[PDB]
Amino acid sequence: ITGRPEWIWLALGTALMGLGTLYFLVKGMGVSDPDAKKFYAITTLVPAIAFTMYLSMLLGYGLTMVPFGGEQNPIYWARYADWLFTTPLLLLDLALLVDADQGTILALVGADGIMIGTGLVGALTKVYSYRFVWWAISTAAMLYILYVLFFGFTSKAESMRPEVASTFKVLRNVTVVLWSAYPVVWLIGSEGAGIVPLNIETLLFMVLDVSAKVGFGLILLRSRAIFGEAE
Amino acid sequence: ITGRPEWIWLALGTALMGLGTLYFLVKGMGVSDPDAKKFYAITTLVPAIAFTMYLSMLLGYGLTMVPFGGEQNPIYWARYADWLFTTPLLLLDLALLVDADQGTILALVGADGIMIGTGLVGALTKVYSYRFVWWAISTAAMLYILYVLFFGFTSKAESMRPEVASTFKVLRNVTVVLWSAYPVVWLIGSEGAGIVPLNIETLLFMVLDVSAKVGFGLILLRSRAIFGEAE
Amino acid sequence: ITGRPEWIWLALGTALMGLGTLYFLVKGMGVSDPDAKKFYAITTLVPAIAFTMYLSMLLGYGLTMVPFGGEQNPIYWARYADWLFTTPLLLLDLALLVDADQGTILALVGADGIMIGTGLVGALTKVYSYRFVWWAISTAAMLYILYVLFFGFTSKAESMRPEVASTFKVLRNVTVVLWSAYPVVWLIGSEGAGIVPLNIETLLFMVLDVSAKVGFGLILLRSRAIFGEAE
Ligand SMILES: CC(C)CCC[C@@H](C)CCC[C@@H](C)CCC[C@@H](C)CCOC[C@@H](CO)OCC[C@H](C)CCC[C@H](C)CCC[C@H](C)CCCC(C)C
Ligand SMILES: CC(C)CCC[C@@H](C)CCC[C@@H](C)CCC[C@@H](C)CCOC[C@@H](CO)OCC[C@H](C)CCC[C@H](C)CCC[C@H](C)CCCC(C)C
Ligand SMILES: CC(C)CCC[C@@H](C)CCC[C@@H](C)CCC[C@@H](C)CCOC[C@@H](CO)OCC[C@H](C)CCC[C@H](C)CCC[C@H](C)CCCC(C)C
Ligand SMILES: *C/C=C(C)/C=C/C=C(C)/C=C/C1=C(C)CCCC1(C)C
Ligand SMILES: *C/C=C(C)/C=C/C=C(C)/C=C/C1=C(C)CCCC1(C)C
Ligand SMILES: *C/C=C(C)/C=C/C=C(C)/C=C/C1=C(C)CCCC1(C)C
Ligand SMILES: CCCCCCCCCCCCCCC
Ligand SMILES: CCCCCCCCCCCCCCC
Ligand SMILES: CCCCCCCCCCCCCCC
Ligand SMILES: CCCCCCCCCCCCCC
Ligand SMILES: CCCCCCCCCCCCCC
Ligand SMILES: CCCCCCCCCCCCCC
Ligand SMILES: CCCCCCCCCCCCC
Ligand SMILES: CCCCCCCCCCCCC
Ligand SMILES: CCCCCCCCCCCCC
Ligand SMILES: CCCCCCCCCCC
Ligand SMILES: CCCCCCCCCCC
Ligand SMILES: CCCCCCCCCCC
Ligand SMILES: CCCCCCCCCCC
Ligand SMILES: CCCCCCCCCC
Ligand SMILES: CCCCCCCCCC
Ligand SMILES: CCCCCCCCCC
Ligand SMILES: CCCCCCCCC
Ligand SMILES: CCCCCCCCC
Ligand SMILES: CCCCCCCCC
Ligand SMILES: CCCCCCCC
Ligand SMILES: CCCCCCCC
Ligand SMILES: CCCCCCCC
Ligand SMILES: CCCCCCCC
Ligand SMILES: CCCCCCCC
Ligand SMILES: CCCCCCCC
Ligand SMILES: CCCCCCCC
Ligand SMILES: CCCCCCCC
Ligand SMILES: CCCCCCCC
Repeated sequence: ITGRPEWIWLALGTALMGLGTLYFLVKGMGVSDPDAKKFYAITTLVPAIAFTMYLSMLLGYGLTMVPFGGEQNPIYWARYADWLFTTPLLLLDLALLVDADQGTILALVGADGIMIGTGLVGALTKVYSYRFVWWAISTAAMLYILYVLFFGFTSKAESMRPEVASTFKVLRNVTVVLWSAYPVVWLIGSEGAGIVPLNIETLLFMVLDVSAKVGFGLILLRSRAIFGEAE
Repeated sequence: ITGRPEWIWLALGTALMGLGTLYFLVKGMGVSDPDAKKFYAITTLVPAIAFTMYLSMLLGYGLTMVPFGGEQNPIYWARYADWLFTTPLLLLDLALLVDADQGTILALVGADGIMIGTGLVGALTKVYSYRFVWWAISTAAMLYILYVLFFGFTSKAESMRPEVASTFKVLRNVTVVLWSAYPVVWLIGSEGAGIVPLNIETLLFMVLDVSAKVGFGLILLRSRAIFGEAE
Repeated sequence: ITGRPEWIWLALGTALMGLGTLYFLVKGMGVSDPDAKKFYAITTLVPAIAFTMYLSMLLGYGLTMVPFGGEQNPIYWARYADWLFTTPLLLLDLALLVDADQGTILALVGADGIMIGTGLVGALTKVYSYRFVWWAISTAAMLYILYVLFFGFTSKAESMRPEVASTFKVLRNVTVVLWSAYPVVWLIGSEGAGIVPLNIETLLFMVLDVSAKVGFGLILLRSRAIFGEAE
C-alpha cells in the first residue's frame, strides 16, 4: 500500500468519509419527520459509497494501468464508480429541496450519467488525442447541469419557503464552484496532459470530494429546510 | 478509423443522433408544462445516449474481439450499453402516454432489462451453439413486452384522451415493427449465423436505431398528447 | 458442463427458478387490482433474473478464476449480478407491504447495494487477508438492513391491516433467517476460508436462493395482503 506516494491522501480520504458517514448516521437517529428522513438517507449514503471506493483505491483494487503516450499510466477507475452513484444523489438533494418537477430531475440525472460515463470512457481510452474528445463531451454535460441549477432551480427556490431558498442558494453556490474544479484537475492531471503529478492530483480530488460530500452534507443537515413546516 | 468498412455507417449514425439530440434540446426550450417536460426529458436523453455510444464505436472503444467458430469475431458491445438505457426510456415514453400503473411499468422495464442483458451475454458467449440459447431467452422477453404493449396498453389508451389514444397507437405500431427487426438482424448477422456481413449489419442497425429513436421522437414531440389538457 | 461436480446443483437451481417464474407468471394473469399487480411484477421478476444467472453459471459464462492463496480459485461472479437486482426487489416487496416512507426505502436499497457491491469486490480481491475486510463491511451493511426490518418496519406493520401485519411478520422472519446464512456460507466456502468445498457450497446457496425467492414468493402471493381493501 505504502509503495504508492499518493497512499497518504487515499488513507486520509477513507478516514474522513468513514467519519462523515458515522456522524450523519448518528445524527439522523433522532429523526421521524418523513421529509427529513429523505434528506438524511440521501446524504448519509453519499459518503458511505465514497468510503468504500476510497478504500478500494487504498488497497489497490480500484486502480488499473492504461497504455497511452507510450507509457503504462496508473488510472484510478474507482472514482467513476463512486461518482456514478454519488453525483446523482447530490443532485437529488438539491432537486428535492426546491420540489423540482419530475422531468427536470430526469434531465439532471440523465445528463449527470452522461457526464460520468463519458469521463470514464475518456479515462480508459488508449488513443491519447481521443481522451480529450470525451473530456469535452463530459464537460458539455456538466455545463448543462450547471445551467439548470441556475436558470431552472434558483427561480424555483424563490417561490418556496425562505429557509429552503436560502439553504438552496448556499448549496447551489458550493456545488457550482466545487464541481467545476473536477474537469480542470482531470485535464492537467495524470488522466489528461500530465502536468500535475498523480500524488498532487490525488490530494486535490480528496479535498474536493470531502468538501463536496461531507462539507455539503454538514450545511444541508443543519438546516431547518429539510423539515416539513410543522407546528 | 477508416480501416473498418463499416465506419461510414457508424459516422452517419453518430451525426444523425447528434443532430437529433440538438433538435430536441432546442425544441424543448420553450416548454413550461410539467407533463410535456417529462416527455422532452425522456425523449432528448435517448439520442444523446445513443450519440455517445455510436461515437465510442466509431473511435473503436466500443468494439471487442470474441473467439467463436475458430475465429476472432468483431463484436460491438457498446450497442448493449446504449440499449440498456435507451430501450427502457422508450418504453417509459409509451407507458406515461397511457398513464400505465406502476406494476405494469416495472414489468416492462424488468423484462426489457432481461432482454438486453441476455442479448449481451449471447453476444459475448464463446460456445457457438449457446449463443442461440441466449438469443431465444432474449426473444421471449421481447415477446412479453410486445404482448403487454398490445393487450395491456392499447385498451388502456382507448379510455384516455383521443389525442393520446391516436398518438399511442401510431407509436405502438412503429415500436412493434422496428423492434421486431433487431433479433432478426442479430441472428443473421455477425453475432449469429454470419450470413450478412458486418458492414451491412451495421447499416441495418443504424437505420433501425435512427428510426426507433429520432423517428419515434419526431412523432411524439409534435403531438399535443404530451401536454396536459389546459385552457 | 458436467466437468464440474457442482453442475448438478446449478442445473437444479436453474430448473426450480424457471418453474417458479412460470408459476408466478401464470398465477398473475388473472389480476387487475393495481396494488396486487405491483407485488406480482416485483415477485415474478426475482426468479426470472435468478433463472438467467443460474443458467449462465451452468453454461460456464458466469465463472471466473481468481488468484489467491497461490491457487486459481473458481469464483462464480454471476451470483452478485443476480443479487444486485433481486435483493433490492425482495426488500421492495417488504417495504411496499408496510407502506414504508421513501427515505426508508432509499436507505434500504442503498445499504443493500453497498452490501452486494462490497461482497463482489471481496470475491474478486487477490490479496487474501483483504477479502475478509470487504466481507466485514458487507456484513455491517447487512446488519443495518436487518435492524431496519425489525426496528423501523415491524412497528409500522402493526398500525396497518391485520392481514398485512401478519404476512409482513412471517416474511420478515423468513428473510432475516435466510439472509443471515449467506455471509456464513461465503466465509467458510471457496470465497473465504475454503473449509467447505465448492460443490457443497453451491448446494447450500441453491437451497437458500430457492427458499428466499420462490419460497418467499409463494407465501406473499397467496396472501390477501397484496390486494387493496375492496368490497
Ligand atoms: C439514464 C442515465 C443512466 C444514462 C447513462 C449515460 C451513459 C449511457 C453514458 C455512457 C455509459 C457507458 C460509457 C458505460 C461504459 C462502461 C464501460 C466503460 C465498462 C468498462 O468496459 C470498457 C472496456 C474496457 O475499457 O471493456 C472491454 C470490453 C468488454 C467485453 C465490455 C463488455 C461489457 C460492457 C461494459 C457491458 C455494458 C454494460 C453497461 C455499460 C453498464 C453501465 C456501467 C456504468 C459505467 C454506466
Ligand atoms: C430490473 C432489471 C434491471 C433486471 C436486470 C436483468 C438482468 C439480470 C439480466 C442479466 C444482466 C447480466 C447478464 C449482466 C452481465 C454483465 C456482464 C456481461 C458484464 C461483462 O462481464 C462478462 C465477463 C466477460 O464476458 O466478465 C469477465 C468476468 C469478470 C470478472 C466479471 C465480474 C464483474 C461482473 C460483471 C459484475 C456484475 C455487475 C452487474 C452485472 C452489473 C449489470 C451490468 C448491466 C449489463 C446489467
Ligand atoms: C445506490 C446504490 C446503488 C449504491 C451502490 C453501492 C456501490 C457503490 C457499492 C460498490 C459498487 C462497486 C464496488 C462496483 C464495482 C464493480 C466492479 C467489481 C466491476 C468489475 O471490475 C473490477 C476489476 C476487476 O476485478 O475491473 C478491472 C478494471 C476495469 C478497467 C474496470 C473499469 C470499469 C469499471 C467497473 C466501471 C465502474 C462502473 C460501475 C462500478 C458500475 C456498477 C456495477 C455494479 C456492480 C454496482
Ligand atoms: C463527490 C464527487 C463529486 C461531486 C464529483 C464530481 C465530478 C465531476 C463534476 C466530474 C466532471 C468531469 C468532467 C466534467 C469532464 C472530465 C472528467 C470528469 C469526470 C472529471
Ligand atoms: C434504440 C435501440 C433500440 C430500440 C433497440 C432495440 C433492440 C432490441 C429490441 C433487441 C432485441 C434482441 C433480441 C430480442 C434477441 C437478440 C438480441 C437482441 C438484443 C438484438
Ligand atoms: C436471492 C438471493 C438472496 C436473497 C441473497 C442474499 C445475499 C446476501 C444477504 C449476501 C450477503 C453477503 C454478506 C453479508 C457478506 C459476504 C458476502 C455476501 C455478499 C454473501
Ligand atoms: C482548480 C485547481 C487546479 C490548480 C492546481 C494547482 C496545483 C499546484 C501544485 C503545483 C504543481 C506541481 C508541479 C510540480 C510537480
Ligand atoms: C429485417 C431485415 C433482415 C433482412 C436483411 C436483408 C439484407 C439483404 C442484403 C444482402 C445480403 C448480403 C449477402 C451478400 C454479402
Ligand atoms: C449456515 C450453514 C453453514 C453450515 C454448513 C454445514 C455444511 C456441512 C457439510 C459438511 C462439510 C464438508 C466438509 C468435508 C468435505
Ligand atoms: C447510472 C446510475 C443512475 C442511478 C443513480 C441513483 C440515483 C437515482 C436517483 C433517482 C432520482 C429519481 C428520478 C425520478
Ligand atoms: C438496468 C438499467 C435499468 C434502468 C434504466 C433507466 C430507466 C428506468 C425508468 C424507470 C421507470 C420508473 C419505474 C417506476
Ligand atoms: C444497483 C441497482 C439498484 C437498483 C435495483 C433495482 C431495484 C430498485 C427499486 C427502487 C425502489 C424505489 C425507490 C424509491
Ligand atoms: C453556462 C451555465 C452558467 C453557469 C455555469 C458556469 C460555468 C463554469 C465553467 C466551469 C469550468 C469547466 C471547465
Ligand atoms: C405475441 C404478442 C403479439 C404481438 C407481438 C408480435 C410478435 C412479432 C414477432 C417478432 C419476431 C421476432 C423474431
Ligand atoms: C442487529 C439487528 C438485530 C437483528 C439482526 C440479527 C443479526 C443476525 C446476525 C446474522 C449473522 C451474520 C454473520
Ligand atoms: C493530443 C491533443 C490533441 C488535441 C485534442 C483536443 C480536442 C478537444 C476537443 C474540444 C472540442
Ligand atoms: C450542450 C450544452 C448545452 C448548454 C446550454 C444549454 C442549452 C439550453 C438548454 C435549455 C434547457
Ligand atoms: C450451432 C447451432 C445449434 C442450434 C442451437 C439452436 C438453439 C435455439 C434454441 C431455441 C429453443
Ligand atoms: C488471513 C486472514 C487475516 C485476518 C483478517 C480478518 C479481518 C476481519 C476484519 C473484521 C473487523
Ligand atoms: C473510523 C476510522 C476509519 C478509518 C479507516 C480507514 C483509515 C485507513 C487507515 C490506514
Ligand atoms: C453536429 C454534427 C455532429 C457530427 C459529429 C460526428 C460525425 C463524425 C464525423 C467524422
Ligand atoms: C421448464 C424447465 C426448465 C429447465 C431448463 C434448465 C434445466 C437444465 C437442464 C440441463
Ligand atoms: C465548502 C466548504 C464547506 C464547509 C463545511 C462547514 C460546515 C459547518 C456547518
Ligand atoms: C418510422 C419512421 C418515422 C418517420 C419520422 C417522420 C417524422 C415526421 C413527423
Ligand atoms: C422458507 C420456506 C418457505 C416455504 C414455502 C412454502 C410455501 C407454501 C405456501
Ligand atoms: C462520530 C460519532 C458522532 C457522535 C455524536 C455526535 C452528536 C450527534
Ligand atoms: C452566499 C453563499 C456563498 C457560498 C460560497 C461558498 C464558496 C465555496
Ligand atoms: C461560479 C464560479 C465558478 C468558479 C470555478 C472555479 C474552478 C476552479
Ligand atoms: C439543430 C438546431 C435546430 C434549430 C431550431 C429548429 C426549430 C426549433
Ligand atoms: C396507423 C399507424 C401506422 C403506423 C405504421 C408505421 C410502420 C413503420
Ligand atoms: C406487427 C408486424 C411486425 C413486423 C415484423 C417485421 C420484422 C422485420
Ligand atoms: C407451471 C404452470 C402452472 C400451471 C397453473 C397453476 C395454477 C395457476
Ligand atoms: C411466525 C413466523 C415464523 C416463520 C419462521 C420461518 C423460519 C424459516
Ligand atoms: C433471527 C435468527 C437468525 C438465525 C441465523 C441463522 C444463520 C444460519
